[PDB]
Amino acid sequence: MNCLFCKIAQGEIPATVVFEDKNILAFRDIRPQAPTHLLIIPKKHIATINDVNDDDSELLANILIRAKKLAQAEGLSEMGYRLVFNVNSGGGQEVYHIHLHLLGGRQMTWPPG
Amino acid sequence: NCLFCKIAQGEIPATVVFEDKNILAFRDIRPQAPTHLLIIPKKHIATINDVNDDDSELLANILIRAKKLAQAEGLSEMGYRLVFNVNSGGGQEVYHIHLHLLGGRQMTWPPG
Ligand SMILES: [Cl-]
Ligand SMILES: [Cl-]
Ligand SMILES: [Cl-]
Ligand SMILES: [Cl-]
Ligand SMILES: [Zn+2]
Ligand SMILES: [Zn+2]
Repeated sequence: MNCLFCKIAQGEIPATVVFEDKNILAFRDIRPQAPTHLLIIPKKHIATINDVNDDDSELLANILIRAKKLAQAEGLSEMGYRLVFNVNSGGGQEVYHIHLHLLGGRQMTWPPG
Repeated sequence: NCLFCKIAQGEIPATVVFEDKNILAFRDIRPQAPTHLLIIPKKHIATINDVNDDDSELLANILIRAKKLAQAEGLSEMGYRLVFNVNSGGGQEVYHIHLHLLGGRQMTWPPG
């Protein structure tokens, strides 16, 4: 209830949508941590990676595949980019709807937080 | 000439934590967190930029295996972070795809 990303996926909160298909939505993170910072989400509400079982694992892989296609469309792939899933508070997750971060447009450094 | 192919096939030793016909997971020798695992396909794919839709089964296997390794390591609730570096600007140095699993401390923002 009151999931921010479900609200975005339902058109109830403004966002810059860069990709949509029947299952997946991608949009800009409002607090970008790199010159381009995108989020790729399932439209289905799944709280954390720990809640992805075998029946949602193809969807999760397809989020990753869409992120790599989107990185090309957005001009990030030639220089390079980083993909991040955060899981729970110790992993940095704040919104409890799974999201893949796509960060690029500068050199990404090590460690990754 | 691929370091991770050699590890996958047993030609170079590693601290292996999981192996099946498709995947190998091992401890990073320069760990950036108390838990720092690398999960690789045995199949050689050079970079995430080369992924195709026929990789969905293997990529799902890698991601689910990461979830399961996080559980066995004690990180499911404490929290953890999964990272792919893609090409030089993403921090990739070895051109065989590898998923980083990091946890056992607070992971911070930005993620590098
Ligand atoms: Cl796209
Ligand atoms: Cl085996
Ligand atoms: Cl597989
Ligand atoms: Cl395991
Ligand atoms: Zn949601
Ligand atoms: Zn290889």
